Amino acid sequence: PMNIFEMLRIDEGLRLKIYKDTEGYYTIGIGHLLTKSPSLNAAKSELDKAIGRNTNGVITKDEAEKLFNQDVDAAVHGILHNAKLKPVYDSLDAVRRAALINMVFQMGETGVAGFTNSLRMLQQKRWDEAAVNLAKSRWYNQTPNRAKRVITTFRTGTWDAYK
Amino acid sequence: PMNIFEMLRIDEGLRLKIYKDTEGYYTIGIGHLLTKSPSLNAAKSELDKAIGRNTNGVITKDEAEKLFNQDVDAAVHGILHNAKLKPVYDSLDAVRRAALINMVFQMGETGVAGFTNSLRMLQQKRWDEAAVNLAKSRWYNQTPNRAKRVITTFRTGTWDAYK
Ligand SMILES: [Cu+2]
Repeated sequence: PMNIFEMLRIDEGLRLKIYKDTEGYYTIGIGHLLTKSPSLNAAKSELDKAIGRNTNGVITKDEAEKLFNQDVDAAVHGILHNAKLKPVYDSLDAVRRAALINMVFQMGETGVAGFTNSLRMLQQKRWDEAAVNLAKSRWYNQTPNRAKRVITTFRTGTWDAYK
Repeated sequence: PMNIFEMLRIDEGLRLKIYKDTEGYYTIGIGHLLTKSPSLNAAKSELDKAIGRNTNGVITKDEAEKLFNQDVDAAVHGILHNAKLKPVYDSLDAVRRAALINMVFQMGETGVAGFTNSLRMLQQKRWDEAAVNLAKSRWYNQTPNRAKRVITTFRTGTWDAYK
């Protein structure tokens, strides 16, 4: 069925070969930034560290999956030790928790924490209201396809936007 | 619509009023231990500090999910800081991760960590072997129905045991 992995797989892609994101940054797997450096070798260097193997620049689904888990773990962990985020997160239902995790995964804990108002409405289950507000963000402006999916997940509490 | 929440709801129940678990400790929601004390007052008091109101020992589904989310947070967080658990955790696909969480929710991080040989089989993705091994545990012997569900989840990587 549906889960944070399938959801993020859809939003971030899944690639077994190093590629440039939309800032030209080297990335692999499911939206995993290797480095800002423009050097391809620095990128494979960081890759080999992360995977534990001389990969040249290609990995396996399994390696991409393990990588992904470590990244999600880091998003979740960041939510748990952030006192702005943990209470909204825990107030949420299972489907909407995945939405929040998505945001932290994309822009990081500190950033998602910057959404003070939306976070309130969400914790207060002001669903429609939250969706409207989030839509005005710079986040939506920069990645509207992805944002509307996340946003609509917040409104409905279903996986409708990924099915 | 299947997730860790639906999974543990089934395994542990979802109760909206305080009740005694096996061992007669006061409990609510999804196997949420309130207090070991024999006073129903003490149980209500703890309950009111957790939810944010005077409940009289009755909560809503949302509220019970809030509580469930806090217990789940604790399980994963515990896994994240456990050298014996995190690497197996990260080797697992999402469905299988919920199975591991399930186990930690039931018996505790330290307990699950005891399954040294079964975890290794899990990590190495030796599913049939892991399943065969886990069945020979005391856990299986004590709660064979729930355990077989969890075990079958590890064996297949699907939700079929809960449908
Ligand atoms: Cu921690």
